[PDB]
Amino acid sequence: MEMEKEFEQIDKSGSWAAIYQDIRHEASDFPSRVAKLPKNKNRNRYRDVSPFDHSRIKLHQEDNDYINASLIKMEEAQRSYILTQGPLPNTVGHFWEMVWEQKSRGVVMLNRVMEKGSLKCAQYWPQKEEKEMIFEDTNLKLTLISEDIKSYYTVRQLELENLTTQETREILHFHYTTWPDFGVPESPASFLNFLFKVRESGSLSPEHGPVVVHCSAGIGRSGTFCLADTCLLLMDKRKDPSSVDIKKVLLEMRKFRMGLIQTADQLRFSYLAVIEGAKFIM
Ligand SMILES: CCC(=O)Nc1nc(C)cs1
Ligand SMILES: CCC(=O)Nc1nc(C)cs1
Ligand SMILES: CCC(=O)Nc1nc(C)cs1
Repeated sequence: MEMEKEFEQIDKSGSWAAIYQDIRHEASDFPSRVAKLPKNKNRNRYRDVSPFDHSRIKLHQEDNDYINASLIKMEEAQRSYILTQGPLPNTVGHFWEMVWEQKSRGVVMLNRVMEKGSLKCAQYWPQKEEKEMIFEDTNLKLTLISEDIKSYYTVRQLELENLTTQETREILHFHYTTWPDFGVPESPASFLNFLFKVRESGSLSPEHGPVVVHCSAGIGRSGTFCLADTCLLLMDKRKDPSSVDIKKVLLEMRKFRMGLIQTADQLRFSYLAVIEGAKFIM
């Protein structure tokens, strides 16, 4: 079926939970043996969210190459994304090592450091120009260059230096700051505006490594971001845009990381975002 009318048909019939459970039942199951090794317990935020072995990002290190991060490679859309958990106190250096080694331009953050009164990720970037951060375990230096605070999101320019080689690179930090503590946003307008700002920066384009996107677990809000982006790109590429099937695209993405889209409300919000976004594109 088309999307917008499939949408009203699920709303009128109140069957979002049943649609979402079907997706959960059909989703791929691949091994995640490296994630479950005992030496990696303090590298995982949640025991039930792990990268598959076949698609995990490897750190260029011989001691321990593990990080909770997955490469989502979308063949028809010609887009790739790295989806990862919010960094932990003992993985902030690994996180920036990955950004460096994978040649990413942008980092997309969809959570606040504290939500619901608890810490959802480490404070992994510097908040003042004159107070830079050094990660001694991976030999990187990170400096805040500029910050632009808007009503729904903040964009930061960061400098990442590889202290071994003295090479430097500019990284863009796109921080969506207004996702509610509970539920999903009422309108997708600010989320779409944010997606378009990431696109306009070059951070999603083939001349760079894959964008790094995270929330707390790296599957819920993060899944919503890449699912909406890929569906809108396919609608621009194909002769028949009504042939884009959001459930099929989501199941393809779940071949590369488990659990993408965590609730039926997140599924409905993803439909809403793609529907509204397709009208603005034209
Ligand atoms: C330094 C040890 C190590 O894992 N080096 C690697 N280089 C590449 C390119 C992959 S792993
Ligand atoms: C303030 C940092 C910032 O917004 N940098 C951007 N560069 C481009 C190219 C778009 S936004
Ligand atoms: C389970 C998610 C869900 O049913 N959301 C809905 N929101 C409206 C407005 C109708 S159904």
